[PDB]
Amino acid sequence: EMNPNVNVFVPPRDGFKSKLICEATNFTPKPITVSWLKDGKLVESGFTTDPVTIEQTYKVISTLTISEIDWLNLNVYTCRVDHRGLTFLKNVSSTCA
Amino acid sequence: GIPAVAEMNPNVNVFVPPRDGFSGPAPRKSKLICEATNFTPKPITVSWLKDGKLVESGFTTDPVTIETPQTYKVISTLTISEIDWLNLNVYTCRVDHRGLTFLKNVSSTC
Repeated sequence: EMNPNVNVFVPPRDGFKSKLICEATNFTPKPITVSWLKDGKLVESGFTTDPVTIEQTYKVISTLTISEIDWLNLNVYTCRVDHRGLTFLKNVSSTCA
Repeated sequence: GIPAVAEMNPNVNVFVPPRDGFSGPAPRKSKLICEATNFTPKPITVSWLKDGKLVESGFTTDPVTIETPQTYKVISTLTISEIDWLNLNVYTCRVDHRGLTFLKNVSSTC
């Protein structure tokens, strides 16, 4: 068993709606889930998760639509990944504040 | 062959590591993700530049995929070094579509 790396990629330092992209990589076996939180609260809509692909290990990406003003206002976003009975949380926010 | 019915330019966006986005043993690495969207016809080329120089390794461009005039999307992922990122190197996703070039540039600076 290999648990995923969980990384989130964010809009540029010098500005943009846009997306947060959560990637879970280097995992096996296949079953995995991805969800999102915003300021610690469940996100109910506005994200899509792509088909899992082979990189044997696998990769999946999920994309959350976000607004620029919420990003600049230092809202904290979390990608939640579940794999093999573990839960992983990766938090991100705007660097330029 | 079946002809494409429309001509639409790509939108190009790049996604970057957050400030705590570098991992693994030193020297640490991360990634940039380029996405080109909303284009047709399907053929497209993605290239990466670092300070204007073509990057010839360390990236993977996924197959172009479908997203009413059908449009397409492509994702490319470049491995980057923390040292280069913090040295303020400028990275460019260069997208060529139907003879036109569209760039998106990023760096670590605020």
